[PDB]
Amino acid sequence: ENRAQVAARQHNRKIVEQYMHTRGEARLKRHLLFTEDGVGGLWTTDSGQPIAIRGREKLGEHAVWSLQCFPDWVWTDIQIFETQDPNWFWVECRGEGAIVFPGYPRGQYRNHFLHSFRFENGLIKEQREFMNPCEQFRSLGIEVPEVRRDGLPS
Amino acid sequence: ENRAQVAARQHNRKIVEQYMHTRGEARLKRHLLFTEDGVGGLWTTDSGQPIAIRGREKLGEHAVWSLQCFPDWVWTDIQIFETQDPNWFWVECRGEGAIVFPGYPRGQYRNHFLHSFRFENGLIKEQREFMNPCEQFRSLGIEVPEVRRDGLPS
Ligand SMILES: O=C(c1ccc(OCCN2CCCCC2)cc1)c1c(-c2ccc(O)cc2)sc2cc(O)ccc12
Ligand SMILES: O=C(c1ccc(OCCN2CCCCC2)cc1)c1c(-c2ccc(O)cc2)sc2cc(O)ccc12
Repeated sequence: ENRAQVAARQHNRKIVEQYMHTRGEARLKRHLLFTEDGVGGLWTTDSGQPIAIRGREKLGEHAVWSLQCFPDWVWTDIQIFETQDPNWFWVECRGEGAIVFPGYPRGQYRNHFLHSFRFENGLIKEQREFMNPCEQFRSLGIEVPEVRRDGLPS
Repeated sequence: ENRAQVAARQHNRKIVEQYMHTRGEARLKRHLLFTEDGVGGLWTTDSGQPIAIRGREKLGEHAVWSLQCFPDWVWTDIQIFETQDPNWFWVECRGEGAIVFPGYPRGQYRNHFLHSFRFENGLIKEQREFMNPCEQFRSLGIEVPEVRRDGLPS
């Protein structure tokens, strides 16, 4: 059992590293790192509900959209965390690039991210990214509300 | 080396468990889980800058404010992740409780959280919590902006 777990963790880490380093046109093939029913998405949005992209066909379509709306995106400062579950990794990183959203001015978007990767049979079954949406609001020119801090100790 | 790493990870895990289960008046003593120069705080805020509380004395003072502002806070759905670093843990969980911020109506706040715990010599050197601030805005009656999604594939 231990040999199987160690083997799974070392392979899975290679997939996480490949995912994090996928840039440019190679993003069009990143759905091949997922299971056929694999899910990937953004868990932190304005609405409070995740934007989850389900299955390889939809994952490949999102990649096409992502090459237009995040054309030069890169992950930086990547720190990969293995866990006690050989099939579950976390990654802390930053991301940055142009943001080209329909109906908004072209901007520059930078944020801090956490990613969760869960594996099944050597491929990603579930990828989730978590960030602070206020920074994406700022990149799009959307006003961010401010919590009033006068009564809070500082 | 392996003996020392295994011992560190087992002890540190117990501290993470104790931290996550601390509620009520026991919150007043939770700063004793930190190093004298330990830091804890919220890394995801409206301003984009962390709210970091530095040093055991200030951590103890924030606990007094925390018991006023979040009088019945509970962490739920706790999943603790050990990592390859025996001194670094991540936690995925939910949190809920009344929110009683100065000058806002009393609310009920629920959110999903990620926590990072870094240890030094048996105590927490750095705790950081990450969430979606839009859910805290909702709990305070603050309007959340909406990204227009008409041009995005759905
Ligand atoms: O910026 C995004 C977004 C960014 C990345 C996403 O997923 C990243 C993970 N990735 C998805 C498939 C490929 C591999 C994993 C999802 C939404 C937002 C949106 C989006 C983008 C494209 C699309 O077709 C539908 C909705 S909508 C939105 C609202 C917000 O408040 C914040 C971000 C957003
Ligand atoms: O909700 C918080 C907040 C909550 C928890 C925080 O820290 C958590 C860690 N802390 C130290 C270690 C032990 C546990 C408490 C910090 C800010 C926000 C604020 C706060 C609360 C109390 C205070 O005295 C000063 C500022 S201000 C603010 C603005 C936002 O956009 C979001 C949250 C907030």
